[PDB]
Order: sequence, then C-alpha cells, then structure tokens
Amino acid sequence: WVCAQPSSQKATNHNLHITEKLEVLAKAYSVQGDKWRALGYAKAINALKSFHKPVTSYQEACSIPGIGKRMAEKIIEILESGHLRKLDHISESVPVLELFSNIWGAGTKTAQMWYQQGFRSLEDIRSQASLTTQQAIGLKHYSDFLERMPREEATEIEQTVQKAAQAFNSGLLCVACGSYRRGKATCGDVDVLITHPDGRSHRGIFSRLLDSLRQEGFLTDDLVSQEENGQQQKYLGVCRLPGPGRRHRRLDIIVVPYSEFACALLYFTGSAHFNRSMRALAKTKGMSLSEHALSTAGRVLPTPTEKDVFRLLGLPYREPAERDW
DNA sequence: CGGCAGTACTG
DNA sequence: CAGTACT
DNA sequence: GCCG
Ligand SMILES: [Cl-]
Ligand SMILES: [Cl-]
Ligand SMILES: [Mg+2]
Ligand code: NA
Ligand code: NA
Ligand code: NA
Repeated sequence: WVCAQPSSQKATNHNLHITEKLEVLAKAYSVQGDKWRALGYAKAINALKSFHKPVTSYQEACSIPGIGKRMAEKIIEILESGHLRKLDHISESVPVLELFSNIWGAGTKTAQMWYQQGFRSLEDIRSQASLTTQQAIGLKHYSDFLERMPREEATEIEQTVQKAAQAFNSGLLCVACGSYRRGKATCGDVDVLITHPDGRSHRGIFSRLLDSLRQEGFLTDDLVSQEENGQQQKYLGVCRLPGPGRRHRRLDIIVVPYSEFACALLYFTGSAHFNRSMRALAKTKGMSLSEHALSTAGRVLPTPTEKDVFRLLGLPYREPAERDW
C-alpha cells in the first residue's frame, strides 16, 4: 500500500533507466484508452522508483508488489541490452493522440475520433474539428495549461480568492491544497478549499465569490461551474493575476461543510495516486473513503482531522509532503 | 474471474 | 447516459 | 498491466 509509506522513498530512483522506458509505454497505452493496463504500468513504475536498490534479477523483480511476470520480463531485457524492443513498435498514432489529449476537455475517446477523421495537428483541430465549449477554451490556452507556475504565484492566487471570500464573510476558511500543500516548488493549478467553522455559512457563497472575482477581471474563463440551482460543489476555471508577464492559470475551488473538512482536505491534497491507494485500502477494511466522509460499507465515521482518517484505517500519519505518490 | 477510487459537471 | 474531470 |  503506497499510502502506508513515505513518498520520499522515490527521492533516489535506483532504476531510472528502467522507469524512463516504461513511462513511454504507460503513456502510449493511456492515450489509446487502455486505462487498466496503463494503471498497472503506473503502479509498477512507482514500485521501481521507491525500491531501495537497483533491480538485478528476475526473482528480485517478482518479489516487489506491483511487478509480475510480464513486467519482470521487461526489466531483465532493459538490464541485459539497455533497450526495450516494444518502444520501437508503438502505434504510430500515439504522438498525435498525446497532442490532442492535452486539450483540456478532450480525452482518449475524443482524441481517437479526431485522429480517425484525419486530423494530425492543432491547426487541423482549430480549423476543422468540432469542439465543445470546454475544448475551445482548452485549445485557446493549450500552452498555458501545460505550464507549471512557481509556488509563489499559487500563493498570490490563493490570496486573491481568500480576500474576495472573506470580504463578505470574515469567518470563511480558505486553504490551498494539491501540489502546493504537498510542498512542491511548482504547481500545475491552484486548488482552493473553502469552508466555515459554523457548519452552515458555506451555503450560497459560490455565487457571490465568483461574481466578485469576475468583477475585478480575475477569472477569464469558466470550464465547470453549475451556478443554476445553488448546490454547486466545485468551480473549475481560468484566472490571471494583473500586470505584465502574467499567464493564464487553472484554478479549482471547492466549498465544503465543516463536518467534511478533513476528508475534503485529504482528497484535495492528494496526490491522486495516494488517494486511490488509501481508498482501496479502506475498501479492504469494509469502509469507503470519499471527499465527503469515511464510512463503513453505511455509517459515517467521525473524522475531525486528517489524522483521524489515517488512524481509523490503521495507517501511520503522513504529512502532505510525504503523500506525493 | 474480475476489480482496479469515488466522486462532480456537461450535454 | 458516456466522457472528462478533480485529487 | 497487477492482484486477491
Ligand atoms: Cl471524492
Ligand atoms: Cl485537519
Ligand atoms: Mg486542481
Ligand atoms: Na528509491
Ligand atoms: Na510481485
Ligand atoms: Na485533456
């Protein structure tokens, strides 16, 4: 279980020559839609990174959880010949599929459809493809959404959101989560979690917050924002700080009731692989973990803090920086 | 043999 | 619903 | 792809 171990184990990858090759294959399977095969590769790559020494034999490889016969056969090939033959036999569509699936709002199904229809470049997409509203925004920001920002900029973005929220309710609590909270030097987007310790005033805040942030020109486009019925849980969109030298940045906001704060903080801090491992562990123990609660397979268990979730799952606590799986 | 996380929008 | 998205 |  990855969630039972510190992610600092990957700080020194004694198997980088193997993992750099498997990562190419994992991405090729992923963009072609074979998500489960790609997941198996992702987990094997993480196991190889965290392993304490270079892998040198077939029996050694199989002893690692996440590495089976077929993955072991690939390891010994790399060790004996320095090359992996399958990398020379990837489907020729893969580079274009990767290009297309990096449009926000397009996944494997859309990329494969565009490829089938004869498109091969973003010029083809721009001029000839049918784009959803979201995908047209993704394309307009194609380069910017592949950039990571310095964490100092993420601080500025969180503070912009926080100042706007607290301007109409000074008791609101705002926390930047994701890779920022895990201590990374750069961040792909800014994840802001908002709650209120009174357990009630979090309701009806999205409408005022978003209009405030629109009034000052901070939000430049919206991707996901269900503002019609008042039950909105998340906002996914695009922002840009004022002044020269600023790029458009992805911004994700969730508003949660205080009773769900610890589970929401755990979820939104990630990493994604950390969450999937913790949720899988919960299932083996007759429980279920979501952004809303830790439950039995059910009864909601009391989790006032992140530490309580770890404890109820029988896991030693990990600080956010040690969840970077 | 079948799961592989669990959830929130969009149209 | 399927697709894509969040961590 | 891996695992129970
Ligand atoms: Cl969730
Ligand atoms: Cl906490
Ligand atoms: Mg985000
Ligand atoms: Na290691
Ligand atoms: Na194994
Ligand atoms: Na995409």
